[PDB]
Amino acid sequence: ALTQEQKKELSEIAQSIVANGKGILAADESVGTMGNRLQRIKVENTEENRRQFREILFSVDSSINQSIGGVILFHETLYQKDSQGKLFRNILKEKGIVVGIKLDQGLDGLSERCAQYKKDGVDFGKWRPVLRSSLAIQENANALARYASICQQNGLVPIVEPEVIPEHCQYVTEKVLAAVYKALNDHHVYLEGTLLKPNMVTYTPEQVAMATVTALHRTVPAAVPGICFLSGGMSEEDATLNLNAINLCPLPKPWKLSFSYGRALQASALAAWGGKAANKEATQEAFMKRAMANCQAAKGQYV
Amino acid sequence: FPALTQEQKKELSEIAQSIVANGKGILAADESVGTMGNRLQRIKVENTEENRRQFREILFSVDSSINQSIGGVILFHETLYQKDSQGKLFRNILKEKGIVVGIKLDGLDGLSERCAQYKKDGVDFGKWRSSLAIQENANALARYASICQQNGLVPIVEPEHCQYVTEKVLAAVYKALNDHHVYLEGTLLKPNMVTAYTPEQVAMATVTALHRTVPAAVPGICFLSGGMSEEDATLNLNAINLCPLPKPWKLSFSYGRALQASALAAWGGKAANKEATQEAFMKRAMANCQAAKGQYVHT
Repeated sequence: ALTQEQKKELSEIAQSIVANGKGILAADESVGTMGNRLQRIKVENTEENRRQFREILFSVDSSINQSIGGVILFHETLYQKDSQGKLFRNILKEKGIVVGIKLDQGLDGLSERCAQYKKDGVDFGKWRPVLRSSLAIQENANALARYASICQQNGLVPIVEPEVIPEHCQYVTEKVLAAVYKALNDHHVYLEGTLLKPNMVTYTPEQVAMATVTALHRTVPAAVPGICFLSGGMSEEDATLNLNAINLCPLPKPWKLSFSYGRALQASALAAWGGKAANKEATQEAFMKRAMANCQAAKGQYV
Repeated sequence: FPALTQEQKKELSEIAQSIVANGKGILAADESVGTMGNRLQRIKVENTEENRRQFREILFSVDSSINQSIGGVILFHETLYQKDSQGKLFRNILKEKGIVVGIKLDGLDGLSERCAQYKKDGVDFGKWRSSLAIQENANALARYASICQQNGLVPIVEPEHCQYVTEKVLAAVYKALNDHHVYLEGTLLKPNMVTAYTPEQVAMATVTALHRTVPAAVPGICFLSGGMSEEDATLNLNAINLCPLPKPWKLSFSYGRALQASALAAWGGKAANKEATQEAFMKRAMANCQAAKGQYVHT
C-alpha cells in the first residue's frame, strides 16, 4: 500500500518522535475537558484562556525540543495563534517538535480530512476506541487497523491507542493487543511507520512495569519503533517512576519505551499558571520539570 | 484458567534458552525411515536399521567438544531407543555429552500421553509440521503447542514475495498461539528462511519479516536449511545475524542436510572412515555455531 518513499517519511517521523528518550505531549484536550482542567484552578473555559495556557507551553525555551518529540493538538488549538499572530503550528515546526492531530469511530471522510492536516503542519494522527468482548475487540481492532492504513496513504504516522481503561489487566492487555497487531498485519499496515500508545498495565512501579513489558514483548513486534505510554490518571511522579521502572525491567524490549502524556506534564504547570499571565515563568518551569523528568524515565536514568 | 504453573514455565523456558544459549544450534537426527535411506542411498548404502544406527552412533559420539556448538539434537522415534555399539543409550550418550534431546512427533491425535512418555524417557522438547489453509495449520500448530507444554516438553513451532507470505503465515501462527494461551517464552520457532540474492538480502528480507511478526518472548529462531548447500546455510544464518534490524531473539539453526551432507559423504558406509565422518560433521557443527553468532569468516 506504499512506495519506499512514503515509508521512508512515515518511519523517519515515527522514530524522530521518540529519537532520544524524547516523548509526546497531549495538547488535544477536548473543549469540555480543558474546562474541567482549567476549572480546578478557576479559569474560564474560553478559547482565549486555552490559547493562552498553550501559548505558554509552546513558548518555553527551545531546549524543550529535547524532552519532547511531538505534540498532539485539538483541532481548534492547531489553528490558534500566539500573541504575535504566529501559528502555534509553526512555532513547534521550528524547534523540532512534530505536530499531531486528535482525529478520534470517525472512519468516514478521514482521508481527505487527513491529507488536509498533513499539509497544514501535522504529520501524525491519534485515534481512540475504549476497552475495559469478542465482537468489540475484533471491531475496535480491525477498526484501528483500518484507520491506520489510511494515514499511510496521507503521509501521516498513526499512533494506535488500544487503551484498556481502569495482573488480571495483563491477560486482557495481551489479548487486546494481540488482536490489534494481528488486525494491522491484515490490512497490510506499515508497522515500521507506526507507533503504539498502550495503557500502562496497572503494585510497585517495578511490578507495574514488569507485567507491562512481559505483555508488550509478548505481543508488540520489533518493527514498531516506539511505545509511548499514556499516563491516564497517574500522578506526575508515578507516571515517571513507572516509565522509568518499565525501562529498567529485565525483559527484552526491542522498542523505544516512551511517554505520551497530558495530565502528567501539565497538572503542575497548569496549577502554577492559574490564569494569571503574570505566572508565565512559573508555569513554564513546572512544565520544564515534568518534560525533563520523563525524558529521563524514557532512558531509565530518572531517580 | 492458565495452561501452566510458575514452575512448569521455569522448566520450559530453562530448556528453550538452554538450547540456543551461546550461539548453539539444533541437530536433526530425526530423518524418517524412508528419508534416511535416500540419504544413505547417495553414499550408496542399504536402508538397514543398523546402517542407520551406526552413522548416527558416529555423530552422537563425536568429540565431547561438540557440546559447544549443539544445545539440542532432535530424534526419530526408533533412534531414541537405539544403543551405541556399547549397549549404551544414545538417549543418555547425548544427555551426558551436555546436549538436550528432542523427539519428532510427526497426527494431532492423542499426542499428550504420547509426549508424557517421551518426557519421562529423556526428551524435553519436540517437533511437528489461502486464508483457510493458514488458519487451520495455525490453530493446528497451536494445539501441538499447548499439549507439549502440558507435558514438560517445548513446542518447536515449525511453520511452512515469499516475504509477504512468510509474514502473513507467521502473523497467523503467533496469533493462533496467543489464543490457546501458549507460553511463548517456553517455545521456539523453526521458520524456513525467507528466500526466493546475497546472504545480505536473503537475510535482510528474512529478519524484517520475523521482527515484524515473531514476538520478543520467543527466545529463539533456529532456521531450517531445507536445500541450502552447507556453505549457504552458514552464510545466510551468519548474514541474518549481521542484518541491521532489531532481533530480540537468538537466531539459530536447526539443520539436517546442512550438517550431514559432508559427514555422511565421508562415511559412505565404511565404518573405517569414522574419523573422517566425525570431522566433516565437526566442521559444519562449529561453522554454524559461528553463523549463530555472526562470527563466521568465510575463506
